[PDB]
Amino acid sequence: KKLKCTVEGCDRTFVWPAHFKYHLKTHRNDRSFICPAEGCGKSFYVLQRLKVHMRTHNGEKPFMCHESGCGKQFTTAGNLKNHRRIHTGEKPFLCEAQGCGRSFAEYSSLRKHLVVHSGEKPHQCQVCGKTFSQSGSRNVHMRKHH
DNA sequence: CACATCCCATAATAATG
DNA sequence: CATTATTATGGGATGTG
Ligand SMILES: [Zn+2]
Ligand SMILES: [Zn+2]
Ligand SMILES: [Zn+2]
Ligand SMILES: [Zn+2]
Ligand SMILES: [Zn+2]
Repeated sequence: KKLKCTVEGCDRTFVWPAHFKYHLKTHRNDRSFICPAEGCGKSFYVLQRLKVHMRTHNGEKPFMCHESGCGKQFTTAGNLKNHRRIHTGEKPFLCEAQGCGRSFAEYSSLRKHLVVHSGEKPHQCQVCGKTFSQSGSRNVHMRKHH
């Protein structure tokens, strides 16, 4: 009755043998799929990730928005699915805070919103020490330094 | 500068051939 | 063994107030 990870602090259990094999590779950092483009040298855990990474070198964007007048092209279906919400107005990711009730178009936009309630500032400036809500805010303060 | 917002890319999960 | 699909994740870039 195996398929429980046995590394020291993990205590996780799996269902599919391939997902189990993936998990073990992350513990070992076993990245056997290497990008052959000159000067890149990045590596990945599975062949699928290398194939998607290649689109950063050959410019393929196979997923197109069919909104009239838009025709924008994206490297993953998931990104196109997010983009389409600017034409549909769908905001399916809802803030479950007590009195907020705000919705968002992207899952990650909700993540960046939850720090407004928690009040945390996870992004730090390595020079001065100021603390920022988002990384982009930290970077425009870095452009003020240099 | 704090945000929401739209764009970009990889990690992890899940299931199938 | 292998491939495919979708979600989860999070940084980059920007325009408003
Ligand atoms: Zn583990
Ligand atoms: Zn590469
Ligand atoms: Zn569009
Ligand atoms: Zn909220
Ligand atoms: Zn600073």
